[PDB]
Amino acid sequence: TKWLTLEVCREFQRGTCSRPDTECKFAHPSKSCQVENGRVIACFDSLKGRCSRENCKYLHPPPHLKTQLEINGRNN
Ligand SMILES: [Zn+2]
Ligand SMILES: [Zn+2]
Repeated sequence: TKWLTLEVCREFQRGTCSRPDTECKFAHPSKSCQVENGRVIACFDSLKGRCSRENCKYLHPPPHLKTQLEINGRNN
């Protein structure tokens, strides 16, 4: 679903964002992530902390982006 999609950090994605993952407002994909230009898809199962993949294809977000996905997934 589109539930899970996040705007990627245009700076990170070109090697130049100097913000902790946990203080930047956009996603920083572990370099194995499926990024559809601008958008990564968040890990449904990681949210419930229930992911178990070593190298994931769907981003495991930091806290703030996780609650921002909880908010987004309360909006029917
Ligand atoms: Zn950034
Ligand atoms: Zn995962």
